[PDB]
Amino acid sequence: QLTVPNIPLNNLANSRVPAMINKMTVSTDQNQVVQFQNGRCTLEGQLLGTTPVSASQVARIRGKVFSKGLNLTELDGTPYHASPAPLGFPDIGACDWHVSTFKVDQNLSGDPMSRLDVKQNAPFAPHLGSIEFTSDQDPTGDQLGTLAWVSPSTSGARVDPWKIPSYGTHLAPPIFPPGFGEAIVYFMSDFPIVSAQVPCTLPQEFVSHFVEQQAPVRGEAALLHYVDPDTHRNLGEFKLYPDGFITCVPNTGGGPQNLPTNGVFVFSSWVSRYYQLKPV
Amino acid sequence: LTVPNIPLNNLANSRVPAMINKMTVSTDQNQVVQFQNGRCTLEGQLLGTTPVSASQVARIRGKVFSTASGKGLNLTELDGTPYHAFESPAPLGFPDIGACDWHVSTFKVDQNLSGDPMSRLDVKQNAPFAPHLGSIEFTSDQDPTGDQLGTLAWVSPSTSGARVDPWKIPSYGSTTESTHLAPPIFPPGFGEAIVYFMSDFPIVSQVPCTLPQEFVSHFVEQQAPVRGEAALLHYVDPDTHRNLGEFKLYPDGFITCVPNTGGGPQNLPTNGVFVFSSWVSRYYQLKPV
Ligand SMILES: CC(=O)N[C@@H]1[C@@H](O)[C@H](O[C@@H]2O[C@H](CO)[C@H](O)[C@H](O)[C@H]2O[C@@H]2O[C@@H](C)[C@@H](O)[C@@H](O)[C@@H]2O)[C@@H](CO)O[C@H]1O
Ligand SMILES: CC(=O)N[C@@H]1[C@@H](O)[C@H](O[C@@H]2O[C@H](CO)[C@H](O)[C@H](O)[C@H]2O[C@@H]2O[C@@H](C)[C@@H](O)[C@@H](O)[C@@H]2O)[C@@H](CO)O[C@H]1O
Repeated sequence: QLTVPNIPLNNLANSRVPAMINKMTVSTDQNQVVQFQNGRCTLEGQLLGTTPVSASQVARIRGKVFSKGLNLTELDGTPYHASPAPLGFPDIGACDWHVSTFKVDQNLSGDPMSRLDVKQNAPFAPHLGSIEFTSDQDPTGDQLGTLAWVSPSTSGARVDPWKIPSYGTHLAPPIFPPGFGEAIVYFMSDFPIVSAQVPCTLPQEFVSHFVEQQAPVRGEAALLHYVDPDTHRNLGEFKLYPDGFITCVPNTGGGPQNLPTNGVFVFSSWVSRYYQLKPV
Repeated sequence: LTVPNIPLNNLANSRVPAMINKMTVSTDQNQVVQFQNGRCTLEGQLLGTTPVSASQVARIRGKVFSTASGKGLNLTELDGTPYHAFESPAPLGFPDIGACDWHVSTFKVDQNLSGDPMSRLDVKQNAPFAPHLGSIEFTSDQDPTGDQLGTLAWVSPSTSGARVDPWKIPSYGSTTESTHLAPPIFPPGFGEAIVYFMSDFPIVSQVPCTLPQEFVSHFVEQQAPVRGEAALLHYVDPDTHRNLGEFKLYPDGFITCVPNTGGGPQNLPTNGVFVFSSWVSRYYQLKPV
């Protein structure tokens, strides 16, 4: 039978930035469509987009410096073959990235870190296997690192982390709010954004759970309960869809942002696509 | 009982935020370690400072304080809640790379950020380093204030010519002080050697751990009854399905093999999957690998 991880929300990682989840929310416009490329996995365990398996692959970049830019590789150094980008590549669109890297095969001295400042303008072509950067340091060779922070693409612009990059690209498809009155649940993390939290649609440990289990889909949606692990009380009903995202019906004026963050999702039963949830 | 059905190279280190790139045995196979992260019993009991998620590994959170002699952090758990000094050496996820300077990249939580949002906190493991009592001191070229959350970025020598040995752990107390350490892991005899999972990480002048992080969360998640003295695992090539070697997973939460003379698991491919085979006696005799 399908299961979801027996891990409380506050011990689950974001699948789009290296951070822990600290709350759930729904979008202000509950019809908003998203197309995240990380955190994407079907219930049967099919990875989509650039989604990697481990939380320590999320939003990291590796490549060989050319001088300047990176000729991208997979995170293990093996060749990237022109998926939208290497697995784990960040998907925070329409902003500058600031990526902290080190030289992998190097006897290191001094300060080993370089910060790569990356713009999402014309030379940003990760699908083709390269990006450009500027840096106040002097990185060379095989650089591996992690998205550290983001900032506006142009002066006065705002960063919207609900957007994805233009990779060129075999994108994971958009997610449309399904059914009637349902709102997609977004799992939020603090992250340093110059000029708001970063949303994702599955906690990272849910992605690896589905990859490991390869459970067959036996209905149109899976009803989950979000349970207090001490009193065992059901705190809310949620629907987990085969395409790999979760919805709720938010109480008017409220929603899952009002729930405690130490609850555990538990599979309850397979239900009909239009099963109508108790508002939360 | 199961272990993660995930290839080794897709598993995270439990002591630094990095992926595992190989296994090895220690050069002295009688060496005892006492890592505080990556520690969890097979029944799912976390030990030491070990957290559940790979994105909690080697992170620090606290509130900045200033005195006449400099700045520091009054530590919290990574979610900002009170630190459990009564039962742990430090907040869960706190780094356990001993006897070196740490360089930790942090940002101010709940701050409308402008300019460069990052601070690098340079931390020495000298006298004011008493994380168990709830504070550490740092120097920084930036001006961090308030609630800072961040991740160990790199490590360097404590003194000029010293050498960073990432097999060591910190001294968490200020004195005789009880710090609630996870106990040492002893090679269990009869030629068995502890298996160490290694990652690249920036060390000025690889980092081992004893469980991949996803094994820890797997054990916490299942709360599986331990039904024998050890669990026999096979390390299986996922493309050819061939058994590449036998390993033993002990209830206290570590893995051994018997390494071939001159060799060992460092000579195995790094994309295999561990698979539970059977519960066995603590003295189940392994074929060398
Ligand atoms: C008040 C003012 O003029 N501030 C300027 C900063 O906004 C500039 O930062 C840069 O801002 C652009 C957007 O217009 C873009 O976000 C750049 O990535 C960003 O530069 C980053 O942040 C800077 C503070 C530096 O740390 C730089 O190395 C980073 O790459 C800066 C830089 O142009 O000028 C200020 O005057
Ligand atoms: C002597 C040499 O070849 N290089 C020196 C660096 O090793 C020094 O860095 C500092 O080294 C001490 C060890 O005695 C300790 O590891 C400090 O943490 C380390 O400082 C870090 O690295 C420095 C290079 C700076 O980037 C500093 O901001 C970091 O915090 C430096 C110290 O200025 O002197 C070099 O000559």
